[PDB]
Amino acid sequence: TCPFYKKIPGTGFTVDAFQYGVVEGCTAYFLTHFHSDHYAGLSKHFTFPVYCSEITGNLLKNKLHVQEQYIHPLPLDTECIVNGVKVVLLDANHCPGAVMILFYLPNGTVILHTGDFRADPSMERSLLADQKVHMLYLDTTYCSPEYTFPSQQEVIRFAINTAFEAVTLNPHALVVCGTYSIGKEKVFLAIADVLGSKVGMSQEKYKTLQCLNIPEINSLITTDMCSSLVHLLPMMQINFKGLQSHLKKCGGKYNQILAFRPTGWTHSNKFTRIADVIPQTKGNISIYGIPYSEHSSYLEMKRFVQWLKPQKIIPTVNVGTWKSRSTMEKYFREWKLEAGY
Ligand code: NI
Repeated sequence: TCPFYKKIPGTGFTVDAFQYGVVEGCTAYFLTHFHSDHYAGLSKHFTFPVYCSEITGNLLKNKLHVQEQYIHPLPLDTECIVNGVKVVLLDANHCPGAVMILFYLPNGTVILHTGDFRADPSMERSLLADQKVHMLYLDTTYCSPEYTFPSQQEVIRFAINTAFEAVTLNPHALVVCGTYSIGKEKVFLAIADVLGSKVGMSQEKYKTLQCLNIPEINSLITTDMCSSLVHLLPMMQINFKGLQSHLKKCGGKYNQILAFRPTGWTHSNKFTRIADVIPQTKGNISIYGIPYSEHSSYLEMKRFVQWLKPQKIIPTVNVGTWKSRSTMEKYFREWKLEAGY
């Protein structure tokens, strides 16, 4: 049964609600982004209208085989009418094709559903600037002040400089980057660019990347692993056993692996600066965990909310425990008192 926080009152609409069977009263199913916790339940047999971005639509058709007649892609930053309700899709600064959704209810209420997002000051000059929002359905993944991490730009700077140093000292080192879903493509693209290499990967992952409208992508990626010195592997294989095994398969082309695990936040964030991060090493293999986030830090989230001044906030993440819910409600009240809305 669909939870209440995936239902948009006053409409026939649901958001990221594909694992509940047929939802009673739902005339259109929105999907914010192609991540499995959100698409769970979609397949080639789905026969209700799905509304999403162009990129999300390419992935539904090619990866999940949803039939084309049920996929309704919408342009960003454009007022559209869906089942007689005005909507707009805005970039969520999450993974490729990820959106926030603005709904303009027939009765005058305006609702923003952030989907998954990384808040940024640039959002303060989208179409949000022009009107009031009554209700905010908010990605509260990291809604606690202990959650700090660097900018995506600092994290990429660290990774490029790390990789370029290692391979310049040893031309026979391989770089490996872990992945398990779309998102964080800049990690492996920026490293391959500094090394003058294409990124090599499985056919299934190459397929996924070909759905994403990234400019000049044929220039950046390949299925020929032998021609590449930056390889992508499933995240689960980014350990000493998995990497030893991979190095065996490269036929004595390489004699060292330097590997990256993009994570979200991890508790070493409370003690260490990005500049100071060090790998785990075993023999000729080193593994760096780097805090490349595609969700808001606590400070970014707070800044966004205090700018938007919504009348009601509905969390969409961390809602399963009373202690979580109570924690988040306390911060929302502080924010409101500090800012005066
Ligand atoms: Ni996500």
